[PDB]
Amino acid sequence: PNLRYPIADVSGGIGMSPNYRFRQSMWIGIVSYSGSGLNWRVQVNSDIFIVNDYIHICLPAFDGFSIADGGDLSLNFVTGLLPPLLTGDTEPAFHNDVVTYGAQTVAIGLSSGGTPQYMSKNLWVEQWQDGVLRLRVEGGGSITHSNSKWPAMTVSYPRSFT
Amino acid sequence: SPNLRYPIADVSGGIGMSPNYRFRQSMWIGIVSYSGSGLNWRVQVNSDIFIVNDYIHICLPAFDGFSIADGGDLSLNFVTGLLPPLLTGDTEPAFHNDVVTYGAQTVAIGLSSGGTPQYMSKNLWVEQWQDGVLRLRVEGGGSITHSNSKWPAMTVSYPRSF
Amino acid sequence: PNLRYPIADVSGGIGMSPNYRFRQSMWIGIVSYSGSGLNWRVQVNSDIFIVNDYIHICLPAFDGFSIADGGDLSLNFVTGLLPPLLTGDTEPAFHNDVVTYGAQTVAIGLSSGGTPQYMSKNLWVEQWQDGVLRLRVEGGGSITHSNSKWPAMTVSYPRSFT
Ligand SMILES: [Mg+2]
Repeated sequence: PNLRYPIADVSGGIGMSPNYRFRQSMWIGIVSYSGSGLNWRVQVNSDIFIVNDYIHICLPAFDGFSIADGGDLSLNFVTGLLPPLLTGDTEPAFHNDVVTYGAQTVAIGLSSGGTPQYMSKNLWVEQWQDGVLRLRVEGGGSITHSNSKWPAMTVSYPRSFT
Repeated sequence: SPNLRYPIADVSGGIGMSPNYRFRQSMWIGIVSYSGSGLNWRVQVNSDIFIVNDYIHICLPAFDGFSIADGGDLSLNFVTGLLPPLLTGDTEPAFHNDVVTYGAQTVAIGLSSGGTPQYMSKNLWVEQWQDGVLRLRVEGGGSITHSNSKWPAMTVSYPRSF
Repeated sequence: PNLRYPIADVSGGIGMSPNYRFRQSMWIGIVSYSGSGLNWRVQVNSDIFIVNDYIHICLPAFDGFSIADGGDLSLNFVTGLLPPLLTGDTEPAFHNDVVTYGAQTVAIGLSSGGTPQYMSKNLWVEQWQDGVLRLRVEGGGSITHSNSKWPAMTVSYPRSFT
């Protein structure tokens, strides 16, 4: 009775819960783009890894339509999480604070049917709100285009525990 | 308890993990300085800091600077600007003042002379912390003639000394 | 008490093993590229950091030969790890599962001796098998080239504890 997760009984002694150390799950769900009046969505099947106090969302490559210079990519965790994971388990340790967390470069191929031109855009975790994770995608300039080829992207942040 | 050692701690009467170890948020409002090949400038930024388990994350926002070299150093002066009770020493890496190539990543920097930026794909990493100044190396990707630089948001992470 | 790593005796109390919190080592070893009939290898000296349930492999910049549009970059951990680290210490928590983990942008300079053109490629941890870590490198298009200039790249993933 004397132990509190992530401290746990490990082979009759005091150890660290294996579940805290590593948990794998999956999100089959919708990624939505919105920017300067452009809107579209695509389905992705993504692995999720939860390791110590961090969650990692491993988005695969996907194809979308036009994007703006700056815009938002939103992951809807309200549906699609593999049980027993719940929407609440994707809440950041900074809750619904607005942040600039895990900012990275992502190269997106812009085209209108032909050979894509790759733009180096800037992506970060901005805000989680009621199960929707909003990622800012901006910078790198733009070209006229009708289609976007997105790379595989890993999105990571510290996960709520209270 | 006298018989527990941080980060192990009393958590609602039992043996648990200190919440402060699991998540601690702070802020740095301070000076980022660029130096390369005789070029020198500085800019003030507001940045969230998140300490999670044995890692520190410094979430730099987008900022604008002046000319950069093919290779150069970006320095974050943590001697001042940290929100109390966080102290300069709390930013020291677990590798102390070793010279490293840690967390190497792509950073796209927009170079211009006032007009539309050309983005160069540069290579950034944590190289050395010394006396409260974190030095990041920024090199590669080639260059153009320019007088202004548009820097992306960049998250700087590394293992924190204990 | 009966303590189970990473829970350990510290200073007479129940604490967290310093070994679990931070360990620094090195891999001096052979990185091999394979793609579309192209094959070559390079030697690298890389720092390794193990921090909580993560390993970080800090590859330095290196020069290679021709790459394909898509290919594998493989790290041979069977030899080259600094004692007391062993090959098994590099096994992922997802063991030998095929994954798309830690996907990121990497800019590689392609040339035939002259001025490099930088391609934004997409790199991820794909599979560890019998001491060999296989990273996928694809996307971003290509040009005709005989030489590749690779940036410093840090690759990280959760490490097995079983
Ligand atoms: Mg293959």
